[PDB]
Amino acid sequence: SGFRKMAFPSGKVEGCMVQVTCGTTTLNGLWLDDVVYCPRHVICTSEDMLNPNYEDLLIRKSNHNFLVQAGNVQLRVIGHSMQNCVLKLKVDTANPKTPKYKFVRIQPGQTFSVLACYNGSPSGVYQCAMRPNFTIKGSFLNGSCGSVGFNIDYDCVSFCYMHHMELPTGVHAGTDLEGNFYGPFVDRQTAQAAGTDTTITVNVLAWLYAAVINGDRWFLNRFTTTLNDFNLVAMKYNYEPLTQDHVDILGPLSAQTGIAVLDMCASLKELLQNGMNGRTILGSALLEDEFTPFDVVRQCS
Amino acid sequence: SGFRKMAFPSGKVEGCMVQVTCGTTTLNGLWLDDVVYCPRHVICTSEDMLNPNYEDLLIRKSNHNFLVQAGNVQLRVIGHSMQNCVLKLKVDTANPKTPKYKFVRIQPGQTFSVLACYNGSPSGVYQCAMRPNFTIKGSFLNGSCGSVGFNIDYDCVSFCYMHHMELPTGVHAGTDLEGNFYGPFVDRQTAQAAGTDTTITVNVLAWLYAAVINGDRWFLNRFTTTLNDFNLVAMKYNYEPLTQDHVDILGPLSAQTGIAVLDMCASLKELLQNGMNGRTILGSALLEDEFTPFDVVRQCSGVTF
Ligand SMILES: *[C@H]([C@H](C[C@H]1CCCO1)NC(=O)[C@H](CC(C)C)NC(=O)[C@H](Cc1ccc(F)cc1)NC(=O)OCc1ccccc1)[C@@H]1CCOC1=O
Ligand SMILES: *[C@H]([C@H](C[C@H]1CCCO1)NC(=O)[C@H](CC(C)C)NC(=O)[C@H](Cc1ccc(F)cc1)NC(=O)OCc1ccccc1)[C@@H]1CCOC1=O
Ligand SMILES: [Cl-]
Repeated sequence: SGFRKMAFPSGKVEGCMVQVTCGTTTLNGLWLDDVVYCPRHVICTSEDMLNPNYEDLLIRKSNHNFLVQAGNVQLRVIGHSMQNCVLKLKVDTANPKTPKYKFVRIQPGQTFSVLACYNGSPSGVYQCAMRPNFTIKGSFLNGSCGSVGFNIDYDCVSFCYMHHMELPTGVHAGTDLEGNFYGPFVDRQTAQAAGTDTTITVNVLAWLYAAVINGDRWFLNRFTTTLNDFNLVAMKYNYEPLTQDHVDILGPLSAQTGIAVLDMCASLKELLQNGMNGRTILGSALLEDEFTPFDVVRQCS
Repeated sequence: SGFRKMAFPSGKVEGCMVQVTCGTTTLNGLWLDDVVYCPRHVICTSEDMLNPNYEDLLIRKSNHNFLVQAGNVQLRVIGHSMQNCVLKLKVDTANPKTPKYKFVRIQPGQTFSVLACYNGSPSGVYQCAMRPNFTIKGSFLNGSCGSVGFNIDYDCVSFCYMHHMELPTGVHAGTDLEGNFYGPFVDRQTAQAAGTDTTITVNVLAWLYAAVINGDRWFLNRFTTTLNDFNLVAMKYNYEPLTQDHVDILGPLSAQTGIAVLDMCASLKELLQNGMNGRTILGSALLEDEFTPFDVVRQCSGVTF
């Protein structure tokens, strides 16, 4: 028993992390096979940060303008291209530590592990979720760009996030590993703001199911709700709409606990109305929304 | 910016995890140099559960009674011995992925990363604190015994915890890597309970400093307190006493934020007496106590390993 913010073991990703330098900019890259992936803004100058033309900046680079260090060894760059907002540097050595891997673009509400890195070296690992407004609430300092987010469900690393920017509210934006930003953000320092964030309702319900699996029932009640009525109430607390897809996804947890999904929805409605009245759920005094239904099954069974 | 419950990168420890089987019991072992460490109760039967005589149970075992698998490779056990509550299996091959390491016993209030493993395979990593009552609030399922906890200093892994058991409240107990239990627990299935827990005051203060560094300031006030006066409040609310050592350790954070410890203590006292009045701090509605002062410095300054 127990329930923790549990990341994937980071070793398979640690072996891929390198340092990339161009000009006076140093950040992290991801060395997979003979390709190093990193944010294209490594080629930005101090005067290129508002309206860089990355095509024009890149055509002026030679392979030797990119310094790539893997531990104490310099990797020789033998080619480069850009794919959306990511730079792909061909190197003359395939990484002998490359794990089985794929690139996946995730949807809001999905969770993943982040390996925060500086100068190509890992500093720590933590769990994150893609927020409904397409930001992530990470923990990142200067030099952390190029750090990646990933899952490792079945010995295969699924890379889903690479870190590019910090908005003034202290939250973070980045791309998938094909270089497409999550959300409407651009890799320019022009003023940008995330939409109002909302709570990931299906994840809160998954976590309430985890609480019952771990033996806690105090928040249940004798009521049910229609899906329509639940959504009318929940949206008044800035919760995301719950879809029939979400209801279907919660079927397994509902089956394991004997609590119908719409009965859990009635419990959540009352929790929003009442608060926790000095109690806690799974060690929290708030409704946690960064555990997916899949995460709960992974950790509780 | 931002602040997360952050574990150490686990790669150095993943390469040490193996599966150990004796009879019908399978659990995890830690393979370092030419020794595999695991809980001594791996030699227990379903009828040795309650009142085992480990000295007696171990004499009947031969090296081949212990099946050690590292991935798909079976390691040949060439000797065995027991140190306190841990079994040491000497194998004929040194682990080529052995990192720089040492065994360290931690103190209550100190934090560490847990690598949860099943069948010798690492499955997840998370950060824990050793509670004042010497339990840890882990997340563990069947087959997780022998999972380990660790810190990293400067490329040196400090192993501090091995998982042994789950108590009826769902919290967990284990040993250091020399087989000494943390807390008043024994490795047999007799009735046992965790004592009343308390809150790690110095860690709460560290986390309040992290909040201030991240722009959360609503709880600051003009007041200061004395160590004596605060500890009277601390005792009243089941908080651990604050010592001068704790004040000294928070010194860096006091200087960096401009809030003296006893200044922050007045903030904490008010939070205890009044609560948080509907507000949150760093995304929590509770006073968080599983970040040490060093954890806050490490995360907010970007230390790497
Ligand atoms: C990674 C770094 C992100 C790190 C820094 C702290 C945690 O994450 N990336 C950058 O700094 C980005 C570089 C550009 C893409 C060229 N820029 C940003 O993240 C900026 C930071 C910023 C914020 C506010 C400012 F007024 C000026 C700069 N974010 C940004 O521009 O948001 C848009 C915006 C909103 C509102 C007003 C103005 C702008 C790095 C970079 C180099 O090496 C690394 O590791
Ligand atoms: C590891 C496993 C611990 C795992 C199990 C879930 C998460 O952690 N270890 C064991 O099961 C221990 C084996 C003994 C040391 C011989 N036993 C316990 O942990 C017991 C389980 C238990 C819990 C609650 C109970 F009510 C009864 C039994 N804990 C315990 O003994 O608590 C004391 C007690 C209190 C009240 C009544 C009776 C006893 C393992 C085991 C084998 O392989 C693994 O991975
Ligand atoms: Cl997804």
